[PDB]
Formats: sequence, structure tokens, C-alpha cells
Amino acid sequence: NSMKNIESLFDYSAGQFEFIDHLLTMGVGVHFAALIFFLVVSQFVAPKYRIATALSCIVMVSAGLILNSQAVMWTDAYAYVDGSYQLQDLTFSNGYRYVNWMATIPCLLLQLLIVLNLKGKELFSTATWLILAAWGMIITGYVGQLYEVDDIAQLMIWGAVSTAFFVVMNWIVGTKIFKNRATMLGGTDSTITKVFWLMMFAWTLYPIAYLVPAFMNNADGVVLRQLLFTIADISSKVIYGLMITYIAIQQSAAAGYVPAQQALG
Ligand SMILES: CCCCCCCC/C=C\CCCCCCCC(=O)OC[C@H](O)CO
Ligand SMILES: CCCCCCCC/C=C\CCCCCCCC(=O)OC[C@H](O)CO
Ligand SMILES: CCCCCCCC/C=C\CCCCCCCC(=O)OC[C@H](O)CO
Ligand SMILES: *C\C=C(C)/C=C/C=C(C)/C=C/C1=C(C)CCCC1(C)C
Ligand SMILES: CCCCCCCC/C=C\CCCCCCCC(=O)O
Ligand SMILES: CCCCCCCC/C=C\CCCCCCCC(=O)O
Repeated sequence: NSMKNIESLFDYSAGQFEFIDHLLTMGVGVHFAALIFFLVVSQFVAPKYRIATALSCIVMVSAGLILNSQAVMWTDAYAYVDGSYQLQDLTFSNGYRYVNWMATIPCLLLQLLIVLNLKGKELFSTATWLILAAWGMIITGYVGQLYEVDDIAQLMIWGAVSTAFFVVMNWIVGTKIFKNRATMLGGTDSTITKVFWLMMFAWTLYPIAYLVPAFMNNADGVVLRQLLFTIADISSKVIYGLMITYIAIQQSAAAGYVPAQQALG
């Protein structure tokens, strides 16, 4: 895989290399710092919603582990020789992010449906179609990015197929939110709508980063993609998580859960 990604084609300046490393390790720090928040505030969440704030904990450690794995793979593969960082061992590839997305995406979607007050047979059927489209988007994307060096034309077609799964996924999410936000308590019917647009923005940064090999095949493009991945990660995972927690707590309080009522005090 390492030879299939453009990162393997370049020598990096000390600044370039250490900006990538600092990006990944700061991402580890943000995800593990928020995990403690999600854990501590789960006691303020009513029983019917607490799983949502538990799913953020799982998303945090999952993303933190892979990002930490990426950072160590990054510094294992390259060595400073003759004024630049040069590849020594093929041990780095963005493929593991696609495995991070494969597990974290189901979690992110499931916490949304829970705070939407879906239950029963609709919760299981909607989650099933959503996860299935999501995995289809990830797998087709994963196969695409194997060609970002050799076959750009092939990366664009796998991207078009993945985008089809993306669009159908956003349509289900969107429809369920707008048809169910009347069920939301504590005024969260206005908050879930701002979560939907956060999703649209943050999740669209990934396809843009995905196409970096086509409009910026050079070491600077490598740095840009990692930057875009960082902004998208913190947005789609952390900030999104915080808002799902706020909704969880506010609906808990409005539902008669004293810890939520008193925590917001
Ligand atoms: C030979 C090549 C084969 C290429 C073919 C692969 C591409 C299929 C793409 C989209 C399928 C979407 C089908 C539409 C069904 C979606 C299910 C649905 O609508 O569920 C959401 C609903 O809101 C909850 O009940
Ligand atoms: C390979 C490229 C293929 C071509 C791609 C072109 C299609 C893109 C169009 C829309 C994106 C999906 C946007 C989904 C936004 C949410 C929809 C929604 O929420 O529906 C509102 C509902 O109807 C209220 O009651
Ligand atoms: C590098 C450091 C990055 C740190 C990473 C961010 C960690 C979260 C920080 C503040 C939460 C602000 C958002 C609060 C969301 C609302 C929660 C709520 O409803 O209030 C509960 C109250 O905090 C219970 O006493
Ligand atoms: C870390 C959390 C999330 C939700 C990551 C989401 C990733 C995507 C929405 C990626 C989408 C892609 C598409 C639409 C087409 C090109 C290949 C990608 C997989 C990057
Ligand atoms: C083959 C792919 C099928 C994937 C199936 C996974 C769908 C899971 C759907 C929802 C499971 C319920 C999650 C938590 C319910 C909340 C219960 C509680 O509040 O204690
Ligand atoms: C993520 C959305 C994907 C959208 C893809 C757009 C559809 C493809 C558009 C034009 C293809 C351009 C053909 C050029 C062949 C490139 C071969 C090369 O020189 O490397």
C-alpha cells in the first residue's frame, strides 16, 4: 500500500515533515482530551440517551489510536539524510484512516439516530441502510485511493461511485432529521438542524482531500491533505460529538432527569 500512495514519491523538508507529525500527534491529543469529557458527562445523560455519549467515547479512542498509529508509522518510515527526510521503510499509508472511518462512521450515524428519538423497527432499518451505504462509500473510496499514483483516471471513477453512496446516505440522514425534529425536546429541534449542516461541511472535506493527488501531486499537496484530514476529523468527530452531547443532555433535562437538569444549572 505504501507504494500506492503519493506520500512515497517525495523527499520532505524538515518543516514539512515536522508539520505533518505535529498535526497527527495534536489530533491524538484532542481526541483523548475530549474522551475524558464525554466520559465525565455521561452521568448527566438520561438512560435513553446515554449510549450516544458512549458512542463518542468509542469514536474518540478509535480515531486517537489510528492517528497515533499514523504518527509512529510516519516517523518510522522516513529518516533525515543529507538535508531532507527520505523514505527508508514502506510502513506508511492513509489506508488505515479508511479502516478508522469503517468503524467510526457506524458509531457517528447511530448516535444521531438515537438523539432523533427513533426506536424499534425504524431505528434498526434506518441504521442498516445508512451503514450499508456508508461502508459502500468507504470501500469504493479505499479501492480508489490505491490508484492515486498509478491510475488517476481509475481513482476518479471509484470516487464517482463512492460519491453516489455518499449522496444517497446524506438523503436518508437529511430526510430523517427533518421529519423527526418535531419529536425533539428542550428546543433541540433547532439544534439538530445545525448538526446536519456541520455534517455536510465536515464530511465534504474528505472527498476534497481525496482528490489532492489530481490537483496537487507534490510534497506541499501531501501537507495540505493531512491538514484537510485534520480539520475534517476534528469537525466530523469532536465538534459533532459535542453537539450530540448537548442535545443528549438538554433532552434529558427536559425529560425529567435530575442530573441533566442540575448539571446545566
Ligand atoms: C454492476 C454495477 C452495480 C452498480 C449498482 C451499485 C450502485 C447503487 C447505488 C445506490 C443504491 C441505492 C438504492 C436505493 C435504496 C435506498 C434504500 C432507502 O431508501 O432507505 C432509506 C429510507 O429512508 C429508510 O427506510
Ligand atoms: C458522481 C456525482 C453524481 C452526481 C451527484 C449530483 C447529486 C447531488 C445532489 C444532492 C446531494 C445530496 C444532498 C442531500 C441533502 C439532504 C436532502 C434532504 O434532507 O431532503 C430534504 C427533505 O426532502 C425535506 O423534507
Ligand atoms: C486541546 C483541548 C481541546 C479540548 C477538546 C474539547 C473538550 C470539550 C471542552 C469544552 C466543552 C464545551 C462544549 C460543551 C457542550 C455542552 C455540554 C453541556 O451540555 O454542559 C454540560 C456541563 O459541562 C456539565 O456540567
Ligand atoms: C471521520 C468521520 C467521517 C464521517 C469520515 C467520513 C468520510 C467521508 C464522508 C469520505 C467520503 C469519500 C467520498 C464521498 C468519495 C471519495 C472517497 C471518500 C471516501 C473520501
Ligand atoms: C449487516 C449490517 C447491519 C448492521 C446492524 C446494526 C444496526 C444497529 C441498530 C441499533 C442498535 C440499538 C443501539 C442502542 C439502542 C439504545 C438502547 C438504550 O438506550 O439503552
Ligand atoms: C469525487 C467525485 C468524482 C468526480 C469525477 C469526475 C468525472 C471524471 C472527469 C474527467 C476525467 C478526466 C480524464 C483524464 C484522464 C487522466 C489520465 C492522467 O493523465 O493521469
